[PDB]
Amino acid sequence: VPFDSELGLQFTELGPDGARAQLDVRPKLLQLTGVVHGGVYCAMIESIASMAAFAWLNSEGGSVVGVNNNTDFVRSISSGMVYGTAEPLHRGRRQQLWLVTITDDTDRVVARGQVRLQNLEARP
Amino acid sequence: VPFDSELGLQFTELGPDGARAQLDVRPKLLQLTGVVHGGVYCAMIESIASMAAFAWLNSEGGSVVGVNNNTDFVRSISSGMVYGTAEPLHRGRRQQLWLVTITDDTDRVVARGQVRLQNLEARP
Ligand SMILES: [Cl-]
Ligand SMILES: [Cl-]
Ligand SMILES: [Cl-]
Ligand SMILES: [Cl-]
Repeated sequence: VPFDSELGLQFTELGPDGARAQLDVRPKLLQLTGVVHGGVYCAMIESIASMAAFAWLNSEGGSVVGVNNNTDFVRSISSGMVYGTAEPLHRGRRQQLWLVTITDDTDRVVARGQVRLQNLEARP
Repeated sequence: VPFDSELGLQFTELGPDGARAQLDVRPKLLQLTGVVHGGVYCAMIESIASMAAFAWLNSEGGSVVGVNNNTDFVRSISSGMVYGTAEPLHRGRRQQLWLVTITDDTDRVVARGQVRLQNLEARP
């Protein structure tokens, strides 16, 4: 996934019930006060949820497209690894809703978000 | 802003009533299927809103911290420039709420989001 490469996002788990991925906080990922740019977490949340959603749909099949990403920012950090896990809230014919929670290396939540996706049909 | 440099985000307007910025969609900003990673728009929305919010607060003053970013994805594109504008929804003592709308080079909306920020006090 191109943008994931820029983030340094690396997946550790991926399947129909969820996904997990991680990245190292680096200086290029910060904002002006030297803490993580919120966009990084929004992006992490989007990636992890979308990959889980695709895995589930294809476990008739098809593709997925994001329609809403709603992220709450909890705690400001400046370095170390962050870790996200996606868990399912709704998985149906038309849409899916996934929760992604990002923690730091002290198991404190730094961000948490929900991603709503549309399922798109495949050619039969 | 370090992460804005990674995005290629360049501001054109910044003041108390809003901000505007723009980036070129490049291959590094794409996801699996060759369209813009939703995270990019999330991040754009976060940056433009936060800078508008900081400008308004300092027009006692202080700093700002994001607490929620809620972005709707509207249209998938693969190239060209995108342009965001922040408009104010609420600006008060404790919090701000900003709307950011992202358009492409045909003036179609590609993403739209609202960012909720906390105002943080300064040393008097
Ligand atoms: Cl994996
Ligand atoms: Cl639908
Ligand atoms: Cl400017
Ligand atoms: Cl508050």
